[PDB]
Amino acid sequence: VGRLIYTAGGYFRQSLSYLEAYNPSDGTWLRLADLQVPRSGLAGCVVGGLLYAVGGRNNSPDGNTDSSALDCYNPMTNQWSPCAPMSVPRNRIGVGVIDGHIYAVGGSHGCIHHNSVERYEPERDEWHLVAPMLTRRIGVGVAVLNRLLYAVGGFDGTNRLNSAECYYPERNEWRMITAMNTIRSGAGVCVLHNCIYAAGGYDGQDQLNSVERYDVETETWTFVAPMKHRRSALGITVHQGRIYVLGGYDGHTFLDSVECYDPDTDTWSEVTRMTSGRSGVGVAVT
Amino acid sequence: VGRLIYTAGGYFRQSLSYLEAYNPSDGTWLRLADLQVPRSGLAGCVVGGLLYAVGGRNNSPDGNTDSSALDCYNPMTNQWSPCAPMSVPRNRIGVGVIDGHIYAVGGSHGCIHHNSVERYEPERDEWHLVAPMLTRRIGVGVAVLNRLLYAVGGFDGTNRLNSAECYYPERNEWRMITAMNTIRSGAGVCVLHNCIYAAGGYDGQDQLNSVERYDVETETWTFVAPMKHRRSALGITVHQGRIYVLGGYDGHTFLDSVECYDPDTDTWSEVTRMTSGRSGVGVAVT
Repeated sequence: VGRLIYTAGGYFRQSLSYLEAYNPSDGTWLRLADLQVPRSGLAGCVVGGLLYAVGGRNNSPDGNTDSSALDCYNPMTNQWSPCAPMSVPRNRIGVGVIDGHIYAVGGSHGCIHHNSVERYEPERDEWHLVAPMLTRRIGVGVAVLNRLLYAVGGFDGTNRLNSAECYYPERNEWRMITAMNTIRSGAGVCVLHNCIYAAGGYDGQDQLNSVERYDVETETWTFVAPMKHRRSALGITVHQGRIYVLGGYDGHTFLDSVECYDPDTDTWSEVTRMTSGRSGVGVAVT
Repeated sequence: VGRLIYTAGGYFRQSLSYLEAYNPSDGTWLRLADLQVPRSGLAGCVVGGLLYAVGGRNNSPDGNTDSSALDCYNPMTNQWSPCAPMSVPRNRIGVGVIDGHIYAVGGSHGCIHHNSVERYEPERDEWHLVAPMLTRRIGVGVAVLNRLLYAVGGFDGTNRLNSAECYYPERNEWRMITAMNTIRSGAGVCVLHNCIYAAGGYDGQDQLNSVERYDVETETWTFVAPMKHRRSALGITVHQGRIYVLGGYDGHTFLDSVECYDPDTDTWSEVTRMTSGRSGVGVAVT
């Protein structure tokens, strides 16, 4: 029907404030109401055609705080609103949406590497705490598939993970699943058809440009065609059958490169730049 | 006796190694030997007509490291020398000198918010740990007065302080003192004719331009006339009965504005610019 990519916040040597929109029907960008406090390394999602930005961290030379903020944006009124904040602050969080609920997983606070999980019921503006995961994970990708939630990669605070776990909402329990082929902390995670894609991230020595997917039928991680640029902590989303990756860090420079992946051709192609180079940005589509 | 203001390092885009001298006898700047290793959020002080630069943090894209460095500078050879390093790294340290000895207080190291305190005897090139403070403080100003030490403002890692404590060297113990009117983390702190000045810093919502002083006889904090620019993490010193504030961050730009305060008139007035905008800089006079 025709929709917009939203990219909210980011980090370009400090926490950014920009809420920006992209339209690939005309390859143009939009500027929208900025964030009512700069956050970096949060996560975005859309619930009931409203956009939510969760957690993250405000980094500035003027000190640096972790955020338990949950702030909804309305593209119909171009206004942010604060919503009930989470139980704890989560920097380098991941989120998933199930059944019109917001699941927030892991991420940092102070030195404490979280492993807890909480559900926000939008209809009641309430955080309700759920079953913690089997590993502590910060900088963790999350995908929702078949009404299940997939926590992938991440960092436990002592070494960089290559593990994955699966949460059964109906049962409220966690299980480990097939570990990945490569260590990946702060990679980009999402669903395409019946596969869990995981692009980029950090391993401990280098930035990554390799991608792999997971098929729940075949319980296996298969390597796919790499991205043109190596990138850690990047935005990622899907629209009309393609993966769009926004920004990230290449071990030197913060990218403005947005790359697109057509699964039909299994080829990557740069589709735009962004208005400024940035990392740690949370992303969504409506 | 001819006397110079020194500014050692700072932070603009990365940690600088600039050692620079202002001369208010001729409103001129002098360029001197660079810092061995680029540091920011350090502290300067002069002991026996030698300058010491203490702690801080090297920030760059390559990584960010904290420093436990003590490096002495000698204007008579224009040479740095590494001196015995402290026990732990302290970023956003404060230092005080008592009886020709160097007190290093609080400051950060990774997530660890220090509240230890250590004395360096230059006569032996020796660090000795002393009685820790009652709160953990990073980005804390220090004032030496009546052969006591006043740790003021700062950040404990959960909330921005507006509190202060007083260390009795002869007794080796701490006591709280009357809190300030305004929350201040990384303000400028100094002694001038009794009074304990605290200009600028961060509170948690805004950069500050308000100044307040303390009289040890009267144990009260009274507000004085504000600065022209709002500034956090700035250099501060005295020369011939005036407060000079170097640089800082205004929420947007790193300032090059150096402002002077005449206590006789209780008014602020810009006295120069600096050769580059910067924050987190440590300062001394000799």
